[PDB]
Amino acid sequence: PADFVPDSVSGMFRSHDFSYLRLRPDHASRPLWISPSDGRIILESFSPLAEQAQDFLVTIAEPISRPSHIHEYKITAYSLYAAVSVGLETDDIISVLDRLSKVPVAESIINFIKGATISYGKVKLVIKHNRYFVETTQADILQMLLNDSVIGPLRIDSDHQVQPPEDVLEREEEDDDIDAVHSFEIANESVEVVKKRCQEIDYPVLEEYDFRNDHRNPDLDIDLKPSTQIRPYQEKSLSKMFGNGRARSGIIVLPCGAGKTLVGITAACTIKKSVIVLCTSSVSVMQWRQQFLQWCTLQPENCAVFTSDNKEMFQTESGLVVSTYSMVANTRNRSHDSQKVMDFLTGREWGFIILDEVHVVPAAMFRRVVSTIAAHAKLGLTATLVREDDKIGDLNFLIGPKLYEANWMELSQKGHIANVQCAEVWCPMTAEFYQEYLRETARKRMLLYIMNPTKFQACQFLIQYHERRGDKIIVFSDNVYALQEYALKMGKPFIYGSTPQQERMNILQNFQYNDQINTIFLSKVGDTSIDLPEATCLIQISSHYGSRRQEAQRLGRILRAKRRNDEGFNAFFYSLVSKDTQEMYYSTKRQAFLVDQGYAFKVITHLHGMENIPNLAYASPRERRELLQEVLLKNEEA
DNA sequence: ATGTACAAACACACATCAAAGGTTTATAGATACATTGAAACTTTTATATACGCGCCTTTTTTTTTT
Repeated sequence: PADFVPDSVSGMFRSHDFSYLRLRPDHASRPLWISPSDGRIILESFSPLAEQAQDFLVTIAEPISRPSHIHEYKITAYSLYAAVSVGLETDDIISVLDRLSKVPVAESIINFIKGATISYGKVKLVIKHNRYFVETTQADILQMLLNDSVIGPLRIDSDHQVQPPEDVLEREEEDDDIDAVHSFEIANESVEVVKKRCQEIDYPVLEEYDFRNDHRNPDLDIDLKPSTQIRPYQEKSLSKMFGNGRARSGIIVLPCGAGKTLVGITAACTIKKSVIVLCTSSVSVMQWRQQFLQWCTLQPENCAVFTSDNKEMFQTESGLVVSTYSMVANTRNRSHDSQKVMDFLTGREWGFIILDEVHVVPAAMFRRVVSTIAAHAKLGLTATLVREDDKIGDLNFLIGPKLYEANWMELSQKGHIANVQCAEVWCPMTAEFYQEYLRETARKRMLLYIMNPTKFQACQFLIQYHERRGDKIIVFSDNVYALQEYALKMGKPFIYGSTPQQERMNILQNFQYNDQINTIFLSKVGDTSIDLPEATCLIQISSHYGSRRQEAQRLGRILRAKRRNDEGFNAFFYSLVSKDTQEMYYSTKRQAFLVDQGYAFKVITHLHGMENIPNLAYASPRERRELLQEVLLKNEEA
């Protein structure tokens, strides 16, 4: 509602029917011919020079970049919406498609492309010279201010004001769209629904949140601080929040943890206003304050963070703020002095708000921040946008769709993010558990899946292989119930939820730079803390449907957060896939976007040498049939 | 429809901190011997003088067995 779904929907514009091709225009003109109606991308015989052409292709659709002449392409509806930042000559892309009119030129698609170039940069929501107003700016969304009632009748005929930009400032459209068809000064009351009304009245309107163009502020408790540096993937995001008129903001999809505070530093530094920051959990947040927050540009003293047990200095500093949603994303609240903090900052006209990895966060709890801050601008930072909660209003119509993707196979040609060759070992199955798996019921069937004799024979082989060629391991699995049994039946450490803080320390200290106790297991809450800077030998064993997304996201921090820049980087991933079992199809459906990312995958049902393992307990299958007798228990508890 | 493993509050059961105190003992006060050198102390005598007292020495009296 306030936000819009439009941030997780790539792979579109595929305009082609049972008779798509028109009289091949590019048939004669063969310098370049992408799939037009689709928006697909394909080179032409009068034109093979590719590498420099990365950017032009970046404007449209999805490639196949292990393609030879070129990679693939596609149309994208909101994709043109993103392109407005440059906002170049619209027909030029069509003019570029002029040669690329491969079939008879799909003017309809071209119009669709002209349409594909309709919204972004054609935004419409008024603003005024140190205030906000009820007008509109570009053709794509112009009326998204003027004809309105929360933007038009919620646009107030006030003439013009920077100093007069405050009383109203039908709430602060300080982040209004492109502005000023006759712009009626914006008010102070009711856009918390406008953001909902927007797509409700479906205005593809390009929000704009300025750098100094709202003098409801003698611009407030920030200031520019640029000390930072840049790896090859920054600047676009930074200038991505400028546009036309006055500045703006948006949403960006990233493998996070890359000093994303630093990019957060800039835009906040570049508005000098009131801003707050948010992260998941005192479980999660502390990987932020002090190894990647001070090599940067901020003074050492200001901010406060709040848990009323992990509390700070509140009622104290005029400067900026930082908190957690789930803290107040709920009627959860520890010390009523929280409501000594709650009321203002909630009610406070924050210039900007920072939300981070809201991906897992549900509307059923995510709407609180929507109902909490309503800051004049917002930060969009999560893991993945194609989702399971693909529901109606994603945070876009609040902030925007994804602004910057990542880049993996050919920009990382500046910085190698950990060359991957994924492995899935296709271990067959025995009916012995499986027979009563044919007798099972609700997901307590899946426990039987965990009862596979094959995992063991391979499990050590993985440990053996890794150390037979001598590189240490990081493993992935689930369902601790017996997976914990696996651990100290693997000769390897056990890790489990519902665990005291004390014991968490003994895991790493005489363990990291040592070279002997070189194996690890993972829980379902421990993954919410950290992964080692070591052992990119990545082995999946056990997972679970739906979690697949975050499970796949869970795999992310290992490699992408790594940045070392060697020649090859012979790194690999591995996984356990017990054959003839309920999940692998869903795992293939999980695999369905594995090499989507270009980070590839190779399969081995059996390698050269899996059986080389003589230390496996249950070497003969009667212990595996002893296992059957233990296999009963929990599934006889079940 | 439909509730379930999973992890955030939210106030609390759990491991920790800290004041108090018997007991031990160097550690020191005070202690009782251990040293020794040092000066305050002893001896002749004879010599008469003019004493006693006890002891040299002896005269007179005093007391058991055949």
